[PDB]
Amino acid sequence: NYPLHQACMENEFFKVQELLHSKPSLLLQKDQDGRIPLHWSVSFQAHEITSFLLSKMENVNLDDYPDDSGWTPFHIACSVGNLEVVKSLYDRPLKPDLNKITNQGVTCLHLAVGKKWFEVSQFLIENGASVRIKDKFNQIPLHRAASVGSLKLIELLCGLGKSAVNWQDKQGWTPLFHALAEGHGDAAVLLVEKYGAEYDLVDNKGAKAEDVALNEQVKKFFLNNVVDA
Repeated sequence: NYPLHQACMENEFFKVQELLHSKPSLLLQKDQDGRIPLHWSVSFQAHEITSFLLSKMENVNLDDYPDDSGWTPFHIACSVGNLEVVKSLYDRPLKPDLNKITNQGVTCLHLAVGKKWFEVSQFLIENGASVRIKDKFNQIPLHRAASVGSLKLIELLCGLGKSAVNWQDKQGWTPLFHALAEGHGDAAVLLVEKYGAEYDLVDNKGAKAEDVALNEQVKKFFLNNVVDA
C-alpha cells in the first residue's frame, strides 16, 4: 500500500533507495494520514534516511506539507526532541516558519516545552520563535512548562523569552494555577518570586490558585514561601 512510508518507519535505508529508484513519484506521496515519507523518517528518528530524503527535496518548503492534523515534519521533529534532526530541518535555504501552528493552534515551542525538551526549546527561542502565541485553549508555552513543573523551562521562557506571566487560559487559569494543581510547589514559588506572577487572581469558578493546589502540603509550602506584594 505505502511501501516508502513503511520503509521509513522500519528504518530500512537500502529499501528506501530501491523504491525511490523504481518509483520516484513516491517521494511526496501522502498517507491515509496525509503524511509524506519525511514525516515518518523524522518521527522514527531515521537520521540517515531523513538526510537522503532532504537531498531530493531541495526546493520543497516543509510548511507546505501539514498532516491531516496540521503537523509538518518540523512539528514532529520538535515533538520528538532530537536536536540534531531539528537543526537538520532548519539549516536549509528554505526555512520553516517557526510560528506556524497546527490545527489545534499549538506551535513547535508548545510541543517541545510540554515534552520538556530544553535544548530544542532554546534553539527555537534563539532563532525567533514567539513565546506568546496562544493555542485553542488560550494557553502559551509557559502554561505547559508550569504544568510539567520544569524550573529550567520556566526560567528559559520568562528570562530569555520575556514571556508574559499572568495570561489566563479559557478556564481562567494562569500558569501558576497549573503548577499548583499538578503539585509543583517550587515551580509555583519561582513564578511568583522571580517573575512577578500574581496569586490573587480568580478562576472562572472563583477559585484562587492556592485553592486548586494538589495537597495541603503543597499549599502550605507555597503560602510559606511567597511574599505579599
